[PDB]
Amino acid sequence: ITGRPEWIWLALGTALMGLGTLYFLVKGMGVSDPDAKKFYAITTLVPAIAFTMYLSMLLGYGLTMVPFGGEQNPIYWARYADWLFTTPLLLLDLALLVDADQGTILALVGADGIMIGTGLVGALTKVYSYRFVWWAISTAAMLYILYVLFFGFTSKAESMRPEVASTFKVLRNVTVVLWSAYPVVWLIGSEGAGIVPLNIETLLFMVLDVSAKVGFGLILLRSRAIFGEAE
Amino acid sequence: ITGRPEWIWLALGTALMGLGTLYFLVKGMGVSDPDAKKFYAITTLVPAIAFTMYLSMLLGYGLTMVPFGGEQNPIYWARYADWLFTTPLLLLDLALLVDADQGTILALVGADGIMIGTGLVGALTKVYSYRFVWWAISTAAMLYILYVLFFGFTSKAESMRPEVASTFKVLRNVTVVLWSAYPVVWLIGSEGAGIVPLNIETLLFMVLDVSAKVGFGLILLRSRAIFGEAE
Amino acid sequence: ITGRPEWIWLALGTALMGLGTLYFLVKGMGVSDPDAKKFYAITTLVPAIAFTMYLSMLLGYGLTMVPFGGEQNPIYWARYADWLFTTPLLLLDLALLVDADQGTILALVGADGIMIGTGLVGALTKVYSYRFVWWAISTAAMLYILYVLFFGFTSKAESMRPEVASTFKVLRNVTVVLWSAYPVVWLIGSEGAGIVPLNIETLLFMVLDVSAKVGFGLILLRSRAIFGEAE
Ligand SMILES: CC(C)CCC[C@@H](C)CCC[C@@H](C)CCC[C@@H](C)CCOC[C@@H](CO)OCC[C@H](C)CCC[C@H](C)CCC[C@H](C)CCCC(C)C
Ligand SMILES: CC(C)CCC[C@@H](C)CCC[C@@H](C)CCC[C@@H](C)CCOC[C@@H](CO)OCC[C@H](C)CCC[C@H](C)CCC[C@H](C)CCCC(C)C
Ligand SMILES: CC(C)CCC[C@@H](C)CCC[C@@H](C)CCC[C@@H](C)CCOC[C@@H](CO)OCC[C@H](C)CCC[C@H](C)CCC[C@H](C)CCCC(C)C
Ligand SMILES: *C/C=C(C)/C=C/C=C(C)/C=C/C1=C(C)CCCC1(C)C
Ligand SMILES: *C/C=C(C)/C=C/C=C(C)/C=C/C1=C(C)CCCC1(C)C
Ligand SMILES: *C/C=C(C)/C=C/C=C(C)/C=C/C1=C(C)CCCC1(C)C
Ligand SMILES: CCCCCCCCCCCCCCC
Ligand SMILES: CCCCCCCCCCCCCCC
Ligand SMILES: CCCCCCCCCCCCCCC
Ligand SMILES: CCCCCCCCCCCCCC
Ligand SMILES: CCCCCCCCCCCCCC
Ligand SMILES: CCCCCCCCCCCCCC
Ligand SMILES: CCCCCCCCCCCCC
Ligand SMILES: CCCCCCCCCCCCC
Ligand SMILES: CCCCCCCCCCCCC
Ligand SMILES: CCCCCCCCCCC
Ligand SMILES: CCCCCCCCCCC
Ligand SMILES: CCCCCCCCCCC
Ligand SMILES: CCCCCCCCCCC
Ligand SMILES: CCCCCCCCCC
Ligand SMILES: CCCCCCCCCC
Ligand SMILES: CCCCCCCCCC
Ligand SMILES: CCCCCCCCC
Ligand SMILES: CCCCCCCCC
Ligand SMILES: CCCCCCCCC
Ligand SMILES: CCCCCCCC
Ligand SMILES: CCCCCCCC
Ligand SMILES: CCCCCCCC
Ligand SMILES: CCCCCCCC
Ligand SMILES: CCCCCCCC
Ligand SMILES: CCCCCCCC
Ligand SMILES: CCCCCCCC
Ligand SMILES: CCCCCCCC
Ligand SMILES: CCCCCCCC
Repeated sequence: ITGRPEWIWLALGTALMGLGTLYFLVKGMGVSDPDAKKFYAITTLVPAIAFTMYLSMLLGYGLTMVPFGGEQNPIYWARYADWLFTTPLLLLDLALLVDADQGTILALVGADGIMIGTGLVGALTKVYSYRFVWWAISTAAMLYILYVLFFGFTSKAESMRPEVASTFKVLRNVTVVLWSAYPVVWLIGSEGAGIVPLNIETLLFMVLDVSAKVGFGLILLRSRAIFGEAE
Repeated sequence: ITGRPEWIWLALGTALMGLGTLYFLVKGMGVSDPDAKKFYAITTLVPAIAFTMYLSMLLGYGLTMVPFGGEQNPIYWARYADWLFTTPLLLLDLALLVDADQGTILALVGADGIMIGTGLVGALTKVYSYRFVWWAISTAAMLYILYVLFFGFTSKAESMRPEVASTFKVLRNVTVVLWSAYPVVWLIGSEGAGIVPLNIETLLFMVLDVSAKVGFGLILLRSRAIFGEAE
Repeated sequence: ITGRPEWIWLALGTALMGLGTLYFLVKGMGVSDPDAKKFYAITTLVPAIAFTMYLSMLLGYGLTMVPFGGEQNPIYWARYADWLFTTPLLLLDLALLVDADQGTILALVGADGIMIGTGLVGALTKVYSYRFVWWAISTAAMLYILYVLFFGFTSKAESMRPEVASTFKVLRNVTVVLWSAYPVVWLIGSEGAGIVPLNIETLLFMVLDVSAKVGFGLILLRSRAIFGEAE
C-alpha cells in the first residue's frame, strides 16, 4: 500500500468519509419527520459509497494501468464508480429541496450519467488525442447541469419557503464552484496532459470530494429546510 | 478509423443522433408544462445516449474481439450499453402516454432489462451453439413486452384522451415493427449465423436505431398528447 | 458442463427458478387490482433474473478464476449480478407491504447495494487477508438492513391491516433467517476460508436462493395482503 506516494491522501480520504458517514448516521437517529428522513438517507449514503471506493483505491483494487503516450499510466477507475452513484444523489438533494418537477430531475440525472460515463470512457481510452474528445463531451454535460441549477432551480427556490431558498442558494453556490474544479484537475492531471503529478492530483480530488460530500452534507443537515413546516 | 468498412455507417449514425439530440434540446426550450417536460426529458436523453455510444464505436472503444467458430469475431458491445438505457426510456415514453400503473411499468422495464442483458451475454458467449440459447431467452422477453404493449396498453389508451389514444397507437405500431427487426438482424448477422456481413449489419442497425429513436421522437414531440389538457 | 461436480446443483437451481417464474407468471394473469399487480411484477421478476444467472453459471459464462492463496480459485461472479437486482426487489416487496416512507426505502436499497457491491469486490480481491475486510463491511451493511426490518418496519406493520401485519411478520422472519446464512456460507466456502468445498457450497446457496425467492414468493402471493381493501 505504502509503495504508492499518493497512499497518504487515499488513507486520509477513507478516514474522513468513514467519519462523515458515522456522524450523519448518528445524527439522523433522532429523526421521524418523513421529509427529513429523505434528506438524511440521501446524504448519509453519499459518503458511505465514497468510503468504500476510497478504500478500494487504498488497497489497490480500484486502480488499473492504461497504455497511452507510450507509457503504462496508473488510472484510478474507482472514482467513476463512486461518482456514478454519488453525483446523482447530490443532485437529488438539491432537486428535492426546491420540489423540482419530475422531468427536470430526469434531465439532471440523465445528463449527470452522461457526464460520468463519458469521463470514464475518456479515462480508459488508449488513443491519447481521443481522451480529450470525451473530456469535452463530459464537460458539455456538466455545463448543462450547471445551467439548470441556475436558470431552472434558483427561480424555483424563490417561490418556496425562505429557509429552503436560502439553504438552496448556499448549496447551489458550493456545488457550482466545487464541481467545476473536477474537469480542470482531470485535464492537467495524470488522466489528461500530465502536468500535475498523480500524488498532487490525488490530494486535490480528496479535498474536493470531502468538501463536496461531507462539507455539503454538514450545511444541508443543519438546516431547518429539510423539515416539513410543522407546528 | 477508416480501416473498418463499416465506419461510414457508424459516422452517419453518430451525426444523425447528434443532430437529433440538438433538435430536441432546442425544441424543448420553450416548454413550461410539467407533463410535456417529462416527455422532452425522456425523449432528448435517448439520442444523446445513443450519440455517445455510436461515437465510442466509431473511435473503436466500443468494439471487442470474441473467439467463436475458430475465429476472432468483431463484436460491438457498446450497442448493449446504449440499449440498456435507451430501450427502457422508450418504453417509459409509451407507458406515461397511457398513464400505465406502476406494476405494469416495472414489468416492462424488468423484462426489457432481461432482454438486453441476455442479448449481451449471447453476444459475448464463446460456445457457438449457446449463443442461440441466449438469443431465444432474449426473444421471449421481447415477446412479453410486445404482448403487454398490445393487450395491456392499447385498451388502456382507448379510455384516455383521443389525442393520446391516436398518438399511442401510431407509436405502438412503429415500436412493434422496428423492434421486431433487431433479433432478426442479430441472428443473421455477425453475432449469429454470419450470413450478412458486418458492414451491412451495421447499416441495418443504424437505420433501425435512427428510426426507433429520432423517428419515434419526431412523432411524439409534435403531438399535443404530451401536454396536459389546459385552457 | 458436467466437468464440474457442482453442475448438478446449478442445473437444479436453474430448473426450480424457471418453474417458479412460470408459476408466478401464470398465477398473475388473472389480476387487475393495481396494488396486487405491483407485488406480482416485483415477485415474478426475482426468479426470472435468478433463472438467467443460474443458467449462465451452468453454461460456464458466469465463472471466473481468481488468484489467491497461490491457487486459481473458481469464483462464480454471476451470483452478485443476480443479487444486485433481486435483493433490492425482495426488500421492495417488504417495504411496499408496510407502506414504508421513501427515505426508508432509499436507505434500504442503498445499504443493500453497498452490501452486494462490497461482497463482489471481496470475491474478486487477490490479496487474501483483504477479502475478509470487504466481507466485514458487507456484513455491517447487512446488519443495518436487518435492524431496519425489525426496528423501523415491524412497528409500522402493526398500525396497518391485520392481514398485512401478519404476512409482513412471517416474511420478515423468513428473510432475516435466510439472509443471515449467506455471509456464513461465503466465509467458510471457496470465497473465504475454503473449509467447505465448492460443490457443497453451491448446494447450500441453491437451497437458500430457492427458499428466499420462490419460497418467499409463494407465501406473499397467496396472501390477501397484496390486494387493496375492496368490497
Ligand atoms: C439514464 C442515465 C443512466 C444514462 C447513462 C449515460 C451513459 C449511457 C453514458 C455512457 C455509459 C457507458 C460509457 C458505460 C461504459 C462502461 C464501460 C466503460 C465498462 C468498462 O468496459 C470498457 C472496456 C474496457 O475499457 O471493456 C472491454 C470490453 C468488454 C467485453 C465490455 C463488455 C461489457 C460492457 C461494459 C457491458 C455494458 C454494460 C453497461 C455499460 C453498464 C453501465 C456501467 C456504468 C459505467 C454506466
Ligand atoms: C430490473 C432489471 C434491471 C433486471 C436486470 C436483468 C438482468 C439480470 C439480466 C442479466 C444482466 C447480466 C447478464 C449482466 C452481465 C454483465 C456482464 C456481461 C458484464 C461483462 O462481464 C462478462 C465477463 C466477460 O464476458 O466478465 C469477465 C468476468 C469478470 C470478472 C466479471 C465480474 C464483474 C461482473 C460483471 C459484475 C456484475 C455487475 C452487474 C452485472 C452489473 C449489470 C451490468 C448491466 C449489463 C446489467
Ligand atoms: C445506490 C446504490 C446503488 C449504491 C451502490 C453501492 C456501490 C457503490 C457499492 C460498490 C459498487 C462497486 C464496488 C462496483 C464495482 C464493480 C466492479 C467489481 C466491476 C468489475 O471490475 C473490477 C476489476 C476487476 O476485478 O475491473 C478491472 C478494471 C476495469 C478497467 C474496470 C473499469 C470499469 C469499471 C467497473 C466501471 C465502474 C462502473 C460501475 C462500478 C458500475 C456498477 C456495477 C455494479 C456492480 C454496482
Ligand atoms: C463527490 C464527487 C463529486 C461531486 C464529483 C464530481 C465530478 C465531476 C463534476 C466530474 C466532471 C468531469 C468532467 C466534467 C469532464 C472530465 C472528467 C470528469 C469526470 C472529471
Ligand atoms: C434504440 C435501440 C433500440 C430500440 C433497440 C432495440 C433492440 C432490441 C429490441 C433487441 C432485441 C434482441 C433480441 C430480442 C434477441 C437478440 C438480441 C437482441 C438484443 C438484438
Ligand atoms: C436471492 C438471493 C438472496 C436473497 C441473497 C442474499 C445475499 C446476501 C444477504 C449476501 C450477503 C453477503 C454478506 C453479508 C457478506 C459476504 C458476502 C455476501 C455478499 C454473501
Ligand atoms: C482548480 C485547481 C487546479 C490548480 C492546481 C494547482 C496545483 C499546484 C501544485 C503545483 C504543481 C506541481 C508541479 C510540480 C510537480
Ligand atoms: C429485417 C431485415 C433482415 C433482412 C436483411 C436483408 C439484407 C439483404 C442484403 C444482402 C445480403 C448480403 C449477402 C451478400 C454479402
Ligand atoms: C449456515 C450453514 C453453514 C453450515 C454448513 C454445514 C455444511 C456441512 C457439510 C459438511 C462439510 C464438508 C466438509 C468435508 C468435505
Ligand atoms: C447510472 C446510475 C443512475 C442511478 C443513480 C441513483 C440515483 C437515482 C436517483 C433517482 C432520482 C429519481 C428520478 C425520478
Ligand atoms: C438496468 C438499467 C435499468 C434502468 C434504466 C433507466 C430507466 C428506468 C425508468 C424507470 C421507470 C420508473 C419505474 C417506476
Ligand atoms: C444497483 C441497482 C439498484 C437498483 C435495483 C433495482 C431495484 C430498485 C427499486 C427502487 C425502489 C424505489 C425507490 C424509491
Ligand atoms: C453556462 C451555465 C452558467 C453557469 C455555469 C458556469 C460555468 C463554469 C465553467 C466551469 C469550468 C469547466 C471547465
Ligand atoms: C405475441 C404478442 C403479439 C404481438 C407481438 C408480435 C410478435 C412479432 C414477432 C417478432 C419476431 C421476432 C423474431
Ligand atoms: C442487529 C439487528 C438485530 C437483528 C439482526 C440479527 C443479526 C443476525 C446476525 C446474522 C449473522 C451474520 C454473520
Ligand atoms: C493530443 C491533443 C490533441 C488535441 C485534442 C483536443 C480536442 C478537444 C476537443 C474540444 C472540442
Ligand atoms: C450542450 C450544452 C448545452 C448548454 C446550454 C444549454 C442549452 C439550453 C438548454 C435549455 C434547457
Ligand atoms: C450451432 C447451432 C445449434 C442450434 C442451437 C439452436 C438453439 C435455439 C434454441 C431455441 C429453443
Ligand atoms: C488471513 C486472514 C487475516 C485476518 C483478517 C480478518 C479481518 C476481519 C476484519 C473484521 C473487523
Ligand atoms: C473510523 C476510522 C476509519 C478509518 C479507516 C480507514 C483509515 C485507513 C487507515 C490506514
Ligand atoms: C453536429 C454534427 C455532429 C457530427 C459529429 C460526428 C460525425 C463524425 C464525423 C467524422
Ligand atoms: C421448464 C424447465 C426448465 C429447465 C431448463 C434448465 C434445466 C437444465 C437442464 C440441463
Ligand atoms: C465548502 C466548504 C464547506 C464547509 C463545511 C462547514 C460546515 C459547518 C456547518
Ligand atoms: C418510422 C419512421 C418515422 C418517420 C419520422 C417522420 C417524422 C415526421 C413527423
Ligand atoms: C422458507 C420456506 C418457505 C416455504 C414455502 C412454502 C410455501 C407454501 C405456501
Ligand atoms: C462520530 C460519532 C458522532 C457522535 C455524536 C455526535 C452528536 C450527534
Ligand atoms: C452566499 C453563499 C456563498 C457560498 C460560497 C461558498 C464558496 C465555496
Ligand atoms: C461560479 C464560479 C465558478 C468558479 C470555478 C472555479 C474552478 C476552479
Ligand atoms: C439543430 C438546431 C435546430 C434549430 C431550431 C429548429 C426549430 C426549433
Ligand atoms: C396507423 C399507424 C401506422 C403506423 C405504421 C408505421 C410502420 C413503420
Ligand atoms: C406487427 C408486424 C411486425 C413486423 C415484423 C417485421 C420484422 C422485420
Ligand atoms: C407451471 C404452470 C402452472 C400451471 C397453473 C397453476 C395454477 C395457476
Ligand atoms: C411466525 C413466523 C415464523 C416463520 C419462521 C420461518 C423460519 C424459516
Ligand atoms: C433471527 C435468527 C437468525 C438465525 C441465523 C441463522 C444463520 C444460519
